Amino acid sequence: DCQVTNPSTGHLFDLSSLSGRAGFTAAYSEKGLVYMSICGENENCPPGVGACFGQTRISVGKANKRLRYVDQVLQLVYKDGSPCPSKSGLSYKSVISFVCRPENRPMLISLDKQTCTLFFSWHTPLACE
Repeated sequence: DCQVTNPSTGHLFDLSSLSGRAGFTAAYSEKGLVYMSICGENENCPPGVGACFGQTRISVGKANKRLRYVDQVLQLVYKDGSPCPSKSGLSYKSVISFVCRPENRPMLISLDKQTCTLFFSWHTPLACE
C-alpha cells in the first residue's frame, strides 16, 4: 500500500516496489548514513520508525503510507521523530520527494536545523507520467 493518483489525469503512481523493511540508505555526512524504508518501518530503526540515523538508530520520522501528489512530484512526510537538538520543543521530520527519472538511492539534499527537517530527493522512473 504505497500509491497516489494524479488528480487531473487519473494516472496511478505505485511505489509499492520500493516498500519493505529492508529499505535503503542515504549518505549522511562523511561516512555516516540514514536508514529508511518507503511506506513502512525500517528493520534497522526503532519499531514504527521509517527513517533513522545509522550510528545511533535515533528516529527522524515515524513511517506512514500517506503518499501525496504535488506538482508532478510524489511526496511522503515522516513526522514525530526524535527531539530536535537544534531547537527546543521540535522533533525531527523527514520529507521524501520522488521525481521522475526518464532513466538508485534517495539523497539527503538538505537538513534544515531551524525546523529540524531532513529533505530527501529520489529520482525514479516510478514517478514518471
